[PDB]
Amino acid sequence: SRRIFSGVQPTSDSLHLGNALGAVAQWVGLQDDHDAFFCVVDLHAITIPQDPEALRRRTLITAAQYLALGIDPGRATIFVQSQVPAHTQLAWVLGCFTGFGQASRMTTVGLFTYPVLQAADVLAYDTELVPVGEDQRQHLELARDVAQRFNSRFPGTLVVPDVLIPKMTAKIYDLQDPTSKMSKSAGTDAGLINLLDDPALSAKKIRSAVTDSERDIRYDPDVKPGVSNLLNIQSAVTGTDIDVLVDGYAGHGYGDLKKDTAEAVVEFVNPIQARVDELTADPAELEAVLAAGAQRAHDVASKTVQRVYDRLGFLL
Amino acid sequence: SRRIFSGVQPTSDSLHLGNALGAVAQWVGLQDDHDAFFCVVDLHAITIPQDPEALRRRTLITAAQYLALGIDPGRATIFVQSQVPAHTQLAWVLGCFTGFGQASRMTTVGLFTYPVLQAADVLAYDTELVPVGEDQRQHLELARDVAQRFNSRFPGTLVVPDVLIPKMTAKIYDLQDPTSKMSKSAGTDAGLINLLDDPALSAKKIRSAVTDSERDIRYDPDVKPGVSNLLNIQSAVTGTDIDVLVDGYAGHGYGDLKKDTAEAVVEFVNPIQARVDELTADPAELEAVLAAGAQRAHDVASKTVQRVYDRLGFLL
Repeated sequence: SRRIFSGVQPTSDSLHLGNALGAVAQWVGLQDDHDAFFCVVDLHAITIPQDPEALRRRTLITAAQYLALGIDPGRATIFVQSQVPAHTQLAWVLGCFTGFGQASRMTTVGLFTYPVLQAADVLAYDTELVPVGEDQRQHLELARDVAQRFNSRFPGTLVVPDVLIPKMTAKIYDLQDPTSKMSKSAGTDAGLINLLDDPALSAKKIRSAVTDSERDIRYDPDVKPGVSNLLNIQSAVTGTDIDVLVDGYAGHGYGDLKKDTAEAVVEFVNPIQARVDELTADPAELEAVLAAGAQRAHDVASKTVQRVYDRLGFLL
Repeated sequence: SRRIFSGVQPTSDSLHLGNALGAVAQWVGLQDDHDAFFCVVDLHAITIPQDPEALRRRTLITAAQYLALGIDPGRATIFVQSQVPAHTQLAWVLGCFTGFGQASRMTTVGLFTYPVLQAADVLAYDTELVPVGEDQRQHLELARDVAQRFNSRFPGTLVVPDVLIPKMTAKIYDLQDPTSKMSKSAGTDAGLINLLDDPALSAKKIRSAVTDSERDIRYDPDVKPGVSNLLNIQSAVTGTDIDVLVDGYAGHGYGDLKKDTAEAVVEFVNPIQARVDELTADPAELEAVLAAGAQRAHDVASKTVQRVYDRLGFLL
């Protein structure tokens, strides 16, 4: 069954290249031979104030981007976190097995406890493997630790998930500060590429990318971060290996690298936007997928909850 | 409708006189003209490690004590907290609106966040009034504060509950240290009266109660705590006012006060134990009450959750 689980918060109008190439692309590669649950984690979004109309719209558009990036509702389950009560039930239980300092080392209560709800999200589905960036790994180790601690009291109750770190070419960096992960956290969106942004706008950002002064196209993330990061992106978006690109770039300057990467990104995001636009305009397809997904997610997660509750001694 | 909500944790084999006279007796007095929900809050119990078999047994026996103390399943809803998923769903939402310091001023995550789940327990039922001792009031003020804060963003979503403080003759103190609330927290159970303990054992504890050196039967909680506390108990258990007892005690010594209170307590707990014993031996009656209660609790609380979710902007 090789069950996997992952998700993204519906906190903006668009995923960026970090999400698409460093998470969803991994999901797409897994869904053929793994039983996959892909979640829009709206409960996590409200740890900061959310506009209600935008929250609902972004929930749908995050799911739509999953489909547009190749997530296949005939092979995977896509669902909205808040529609499955078991997430919060398990999160309460898991919080009772999570040390306070353990969570402090990870402000409102929700901001403090959301790693525990993240653990719940995964453990609720008997998840065997979780694709995650090496920088959001520490949250998963908490999930693994709490699961092991619960299982030591109550043997065999929870699956302890393995961490799936993507290839290093899945790490995408900010184009204006390429020592930093591409993140919505950036000052401006000048170094960030949103999937659903005007493709010409994103191309301009790529042409503007900070490089170095060596004028040597060579992959070395910690000596040439901007040059290396541009190589990551072009490879990940076209499929061409970094070897083939670097060899085809001997003698070339950085201008050639920027133009090519921009063009490849443009050809990447254009079909995505077409699919999202159709899923937004005709929303019955998406809502059917999310409804089927919630029903199947509920069927799995509620049994996990009943098993956990049974072991704790709750009256059923 | 005048809806009320209250509950007790199933953390021991017996409620004590503090619970029976300072909480459940208030509930019994309310259930005739208030729509009442009385909860066995098993989710709170697992903030400390629980033996599974004991947890299940105490859940049932806490409900049985509700019935034996006069809670009427034809007039009130009695249910087990863990059986109603909405408690944890609302608790997650409320935690996102609860300041960290606000909860710190109230260790595992569960120990830290349980005031938020307590707020959820109440607010989930559109509770108009909560009976509580003046010493567990501060938890309810958090519930009221979080409700007001949520309602300021989302007007009219949650009922803000009024606090029902019982008469001061509902405060029951430890018999060995009568400056302290009767609490399971005591060093020994020497100063604590469990409802289901051997009645002769409880009588002995009352005869042993710490008094004073004045040899004057007079109600004054902060000058004569042991003498006053014994007067509380005898009154609350027989219905006789403290005036009638104190006047009938002029010229009397403390020995007479102790004997009388012990006898009255014995006549109080004997019928309770008979009812609990029958509810334990024939458990189908109790389980039917809890099943009906969970169904009605779910019907109310899930609508509160859907309303809260709708206002936040979650996709339904």
